[PDB]
Amino acid sequence: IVFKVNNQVVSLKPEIIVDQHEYKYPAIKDLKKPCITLGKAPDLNKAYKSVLSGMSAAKLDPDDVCSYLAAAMQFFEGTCPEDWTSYGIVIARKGDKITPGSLVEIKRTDVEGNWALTGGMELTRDPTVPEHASLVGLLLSLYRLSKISGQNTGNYKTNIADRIEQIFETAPFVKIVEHHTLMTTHKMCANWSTIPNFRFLAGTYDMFFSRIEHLYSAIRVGTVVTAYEDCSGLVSFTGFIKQINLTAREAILYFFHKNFEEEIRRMFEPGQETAVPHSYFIHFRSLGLSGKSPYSSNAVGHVFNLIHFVGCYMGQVRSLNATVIAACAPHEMSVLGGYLGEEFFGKGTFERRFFRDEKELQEYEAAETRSPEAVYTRIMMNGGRLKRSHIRRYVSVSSNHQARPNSFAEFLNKTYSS
Amino acid sequence: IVFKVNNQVVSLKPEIIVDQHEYKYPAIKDLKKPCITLGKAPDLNKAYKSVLSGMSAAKLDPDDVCSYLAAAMQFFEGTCPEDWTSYGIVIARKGDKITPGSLVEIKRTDVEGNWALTGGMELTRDPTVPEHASLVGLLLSLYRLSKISGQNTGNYKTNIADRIEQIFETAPFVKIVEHHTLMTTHKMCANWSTIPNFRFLAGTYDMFFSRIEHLYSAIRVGTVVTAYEDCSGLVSFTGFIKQINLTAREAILYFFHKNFEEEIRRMFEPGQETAVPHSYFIHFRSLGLSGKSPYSSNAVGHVFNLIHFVGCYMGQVRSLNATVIAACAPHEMSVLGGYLGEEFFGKGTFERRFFRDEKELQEYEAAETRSPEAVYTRIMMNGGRLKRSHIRRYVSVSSNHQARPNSFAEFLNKTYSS
Amino acid sequence: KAYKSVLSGMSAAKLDPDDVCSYLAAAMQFFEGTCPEDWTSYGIVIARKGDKITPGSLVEIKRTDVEGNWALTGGMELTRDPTVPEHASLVGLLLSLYRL
Repeated sequence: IVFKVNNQVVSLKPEIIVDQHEYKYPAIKDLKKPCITLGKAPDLNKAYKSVLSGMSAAKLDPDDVCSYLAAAMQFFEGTCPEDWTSYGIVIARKGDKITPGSLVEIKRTDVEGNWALTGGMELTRDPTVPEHASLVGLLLSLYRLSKISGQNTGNYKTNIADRIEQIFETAPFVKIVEHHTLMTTHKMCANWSTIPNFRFLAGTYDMFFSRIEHLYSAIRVGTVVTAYEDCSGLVSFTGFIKQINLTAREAILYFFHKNFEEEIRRMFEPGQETAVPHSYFIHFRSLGLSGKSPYSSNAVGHVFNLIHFVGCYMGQVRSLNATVIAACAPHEMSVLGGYLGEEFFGKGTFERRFFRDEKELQEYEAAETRSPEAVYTRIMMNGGRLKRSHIRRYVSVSSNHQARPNSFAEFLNKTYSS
Repeated sequence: IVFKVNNQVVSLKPEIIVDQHEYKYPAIKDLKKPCITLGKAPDLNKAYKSVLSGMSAAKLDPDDVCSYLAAAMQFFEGTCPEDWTSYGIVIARKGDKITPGSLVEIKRTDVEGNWALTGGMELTRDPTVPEHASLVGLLLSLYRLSKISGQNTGNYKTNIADRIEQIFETAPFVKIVEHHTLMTTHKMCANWSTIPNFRFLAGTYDMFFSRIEHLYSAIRVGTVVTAYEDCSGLVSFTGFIKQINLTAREAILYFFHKNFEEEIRRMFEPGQETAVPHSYFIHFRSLGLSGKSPYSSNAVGHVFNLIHFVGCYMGQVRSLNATVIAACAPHEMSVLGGYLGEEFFGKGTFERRFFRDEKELQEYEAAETRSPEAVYTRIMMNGGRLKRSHIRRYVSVSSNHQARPNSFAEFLNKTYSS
Repeated sequence: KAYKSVLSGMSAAKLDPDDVCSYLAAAMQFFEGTCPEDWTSYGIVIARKGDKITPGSLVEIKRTDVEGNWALTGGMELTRDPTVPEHASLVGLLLSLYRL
């Protein structure tokens, strides 16, 4: 922090700025299944009638709903196709029938829930399992609706809600809430996503349904959002590698900036089961074993910006509508993204791979170029400045697109428009 | 100050203009926490029922509301994660639970509050902590809403208030008011932001919740405005360096003007803990000890204008909507900003940082220009006159934007339009 | 405080019988006057000429250590402590409910 200002005599002043985060990682050393604390065990059918009436009445108690969802986990059971171990060995083994309760630890206290029958809706007999499944799915789907809040998302929320309702009103599920009840409860239950126990249970359900196929696997439609939650950065990177046809290692070579270093270390920390198909990691944020995610689009802001800027240059709609992380030097990211997209748009690395004869193969072996070094030199020659063609492509993509409020498309349009 | 005029003889006249501002800095030399006086501790049940009736009836008493919040701030307690030292006060010890009351001293007075009931409510029993916290948040949110008042605010005030209602009607908070009750009280509390004690406590709450995570941390939505309040110049400087991807020191070198000197010294004056993350500095304006902020946009106007002018050149929407400081030579700032924006727009400093094998670093180690000097020379060559291309860029940005009343966008459109 | 509670309850059209009764018994001290002549109600000297008496002086009221809720339910606009008339007007309106 060196600086010199000149008054009548020369004076020196230092600058001061503050930035720091924690970024705790998910792997657990104690090997203790995620734990949630809930109330006294529910009265079976009585908890079902209270919450269903509450649904039609759009009044629900969070603690009671959580206890009902924990009890309903015993209803859903399936045989495990393969032996299952995540972090400390999971108990599930090949061919073993399991419940969702087996995946996480649920802790119950002496205090009993209100289980009140707020709605005038009445059920003469004890409910059947499908009815229970239909309610569990409808309750879980509120979580998804709670997450999808934002500008101009009204018609879209209703469309997903209608899809949710038709799934749970048709077999193997039975219609228990008629129509439009799901939207009205969501109006009163818009911030239910913030509730920790509700998120914990949704993640548990999604983990169980992903591994074990079930008749009521359609319940996952509410809980799909829990998978890879707050890991968009990592998710964007893995797609970027696949779309670009790079080996991931090679892809990092193209990241020519000092800022990427911290992010690359952040997302690739060892010991986290980023490498296991059905591990706790996929639902780590939803489950208790989490912190602010080091894999979020903000935690890896520069890499995320670069990825979608390249995506925009290649016309990837997902990138066009993703929201840019404004803090992480988007302009520099766009320039580098411009060059990388130029390299990757409309070009492929093709080589003859299939031959009629081994001799033919050997002859082909006896016999402008895509490399990180070539790209870096090209950037260096133009002084780290975008080419006119980069700008034209960017503008052509952005303008012929319905630019969303804070999307990359909007950033491109506002930035390069003449 | 010499002037000579000839009116049938030689005449000498002096010219005098007045220009002085105190710009006092926040002092922690007294080693005493900030203090306010308030009325006698209210009846827990009566204060809650009175304010709730008042809210539905849009009638609120400021001294009564302030004492109730001061009573409820004792309820909020949490453990301190790490050792917490203010600038001259040891505010906390690591592993010691603390309250907002531990942050600042409030002195009670023999004057009792009226706690009168404006309309009838259903509640007849003593209130629980959640109810108390839900009301505290709704009351604190009025402060943000009064600040939000201004000349063309569409329905932005209404939507932000709707969010506040949702926060405090969902768990861990309990719903105490029907929807839109906050909007009606806000109409009566449009200038509630001016009240000093209400300002002081809102800052106290925000500081406490920022250091210590709490179940009721969502109360910060009202008090978030107190953070870095009236320090927009400093905040704009920090964003400018990060977006521009330069170090604070390197960035100030490009500021080629005499006027900047006083402002730079003023905002980087030593003895203020800007670098400390949870220092008193972050909420100093809300608590007190500063009649006028030296880090306010007006105090550091020349810097402020140059920063957003560069942002407009780069198409940053925040800069486009920021209100220009007319006094601090905006035209001259815009010219420097055109050149500075020219240097930083569409250009990035790229270096290879990732290589395949350890051997590759040594190979890469074996070996226009972005510098303050090059820009300064480029300006001197054009004699301090904006290039035509600079004017076009400014014009292209302003015309394709919904220019707000006194915004930088409006200044650009009005200044350079043919 | 009791006057404010019952007045709010009156306005809220919801009244708690126990607090209403305690308020009326408490308010009995406000109404006092000298007895014109010697008073023998039923072999008991309730009053003597020139002796100041209240409704409380006629019947002994037993108060238990247990206190009532005296809660605020309805709209009461008094920002100040109530005056004696104010006390008497409420006592009359409450007592008139019996006749209704």
